[PDB]
Amino acid sequence: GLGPLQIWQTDFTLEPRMAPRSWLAVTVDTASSAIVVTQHGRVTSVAAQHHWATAIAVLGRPKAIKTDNGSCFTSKSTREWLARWGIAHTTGIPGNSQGQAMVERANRLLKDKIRVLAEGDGFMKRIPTSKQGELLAKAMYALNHF
Amino acid sequence: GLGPLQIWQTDFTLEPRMAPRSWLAVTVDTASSAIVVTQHGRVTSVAAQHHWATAIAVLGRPKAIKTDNGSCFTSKSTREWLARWGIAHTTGIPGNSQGQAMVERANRLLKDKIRVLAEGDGFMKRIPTSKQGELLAKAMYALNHF
Repeated sequence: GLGPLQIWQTDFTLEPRMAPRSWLAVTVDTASSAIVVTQHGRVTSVAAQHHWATAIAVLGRPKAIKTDNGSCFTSKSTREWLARWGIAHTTGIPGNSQGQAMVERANRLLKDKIRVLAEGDGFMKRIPTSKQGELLAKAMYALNHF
Repeated sequence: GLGPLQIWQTDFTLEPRMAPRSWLAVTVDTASSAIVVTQHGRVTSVAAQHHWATAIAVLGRPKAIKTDNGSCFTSKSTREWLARWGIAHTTGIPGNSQGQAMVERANRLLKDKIRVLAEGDGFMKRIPTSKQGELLAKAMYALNHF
């Protein structure tokens, strides 16, 4: 077809309202603008692979994934994981000055939606650990479906 | 449009290879045949709402959901959760003799795929707790995407 190329942009971003699993892994599929987000306790190579396992289940396997040069994305372990799946990986140009403003915008929209929803439910600070999962799933829903 | 009506079928099914969170909540969206599955430690009203929160995030909100009369689906708590989302709910006819063979077939396909994938990875009995999540996401992927 002449349709979009299946390229994802992935990034992690800190959200203290979701502590203790405050690191949010966010993937924007650039062909559809669909967002996938998962929560993690630490920013490591394995949290990035667990996030991509879930995004693959939800959006299918991409042709390539663009990330920055965080070490969780360029370690040995993460390059071998992406090679086992046959997914090409680029961190773009060095000083590329971000060829990944989609996931950057997605991160701000996501944090804002989480703040609005949680305050609507009366949580002005950290969201109680047991309510976190349904709220994060409600923020993902709101940003993806109309 | 003249397209399918957005109706889901949901059910729980036991999978000891995924112990201790061996209860699998599985939703088949009947318009697309897409499957959503999440893992749980117990079969309760809250595990059913946590599962539907995730399926809503992944497939959008449905118009109705068909389930059997398990108590986790007909309790007060679960009917109020579905009423907060504005999702209609039916358990079909009493002696309906299952107007939900889609999710029933989906359950068998799912368990078979989990067995094949895990044995391909050398796990002939229970899958090690730390490998469970990526394998369940790999089974979901295999049943949804081509």
